[PDB]
Amino acid sequence: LRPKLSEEQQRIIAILLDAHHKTYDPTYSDFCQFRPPVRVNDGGGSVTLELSQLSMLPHLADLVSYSIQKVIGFAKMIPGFRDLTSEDQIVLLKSSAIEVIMLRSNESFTMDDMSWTCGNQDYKYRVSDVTKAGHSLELIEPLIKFQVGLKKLNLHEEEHVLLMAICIVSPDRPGVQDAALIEAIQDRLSNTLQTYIRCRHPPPLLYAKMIQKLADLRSLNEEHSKQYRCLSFQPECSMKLTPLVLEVFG
Ligand SMILES: CCC(CC)(c1ccc(/C=C/C(O)(C(F)(F)F)C(F)(F)F)c(C)c1)c1ccc(-c2ccc(CC(=O)O)c(F)c2)c(C)c1
Repeated sequence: LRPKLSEEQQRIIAILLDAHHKTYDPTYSDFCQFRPPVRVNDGGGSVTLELSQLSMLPHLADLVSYSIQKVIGFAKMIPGFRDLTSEDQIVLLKSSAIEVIMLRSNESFTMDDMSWTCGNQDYKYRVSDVTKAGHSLELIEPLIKFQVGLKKLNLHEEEHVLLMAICIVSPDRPGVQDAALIEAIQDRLSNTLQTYIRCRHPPPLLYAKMIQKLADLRSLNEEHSKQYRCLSFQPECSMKLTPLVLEVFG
């Protein structure tokens, strides 16, 4: 059965698309305002050398801190998000931040050479750039695999904005107080996404693949948290981060 999208579901999609268009820059025009990327010789991928230099950390921390601010703005526009207590809103944003960033970064990701391409060679990011920020292969290798699998879904922008919203409004995040309200908000979004796929996505299982990507994001989130903790132990690391990054991941 292929029910039509209701007037409410149409309204939810239009709000999320408008929210995304106002909070995501496909021209990466603010990147010149971040602390500059610095790339040093690290062919071997030496953990000791990367931790001693963290050459790409100020730039990548700025990239993530900037994206968190945009995610905060996007979330405020999600239907029902403002009905939650401020406490539940902050818990949801903090716990989903890196996951949402991983979804948002897919637009700049290219399979032509397996990089996030955001302009000239300066704003072109590969596996080596993430390792230069103090992260290790247990995160970056499944991260590239995630980016490819996600890119291959060829998501409509409507499905992309619904997936980010569903990711943020998750009742199974630790520290949430009103899980039932969060679940009702998420179910309204999930039903919108499911209805949308069934009547707008042409042939040739997409919904189940999108749900699996959400489970993949949980694994990546946990590994990122473990890696951020190691990184935070490096002396003088806090100056290479930002106050927002310190709060969200600390
Ligand atoms: C460089 C790869 C990646 C992939 C998701 C990334 C960037 C930083 C970190 C790691 C972060 C940190 O752990 C750090 F700094 F400590 F090492 C922490 F989370 F704590 F900050 C990680 C794992 C991945 C990234 C993120 C956002 C954008 C990206 C794409 C597009 C846009 C434009 C827009 O959103 O409007 C954008 F701002 C950013 C781009 C192009 C790449």
